[PDB]
Amino acid sequence: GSSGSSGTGEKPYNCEECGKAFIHDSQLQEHQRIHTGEKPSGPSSG
Ligand SMILES: [Zn+2]
Repeated sequence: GSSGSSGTGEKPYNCEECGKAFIHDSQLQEHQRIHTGEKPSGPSSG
């Protein structure tokens, strides 16, 4: 698993709750909201 060896795979933002990268803040924030609330039935893994 290269795990980011060479290429284009980086973002100034990232979710330390699920593992989703974001190019901008507004984007990430608009997502982190899903965690603050009551997570659905599925992503309840890690
Ligand atoms: Zn997340």
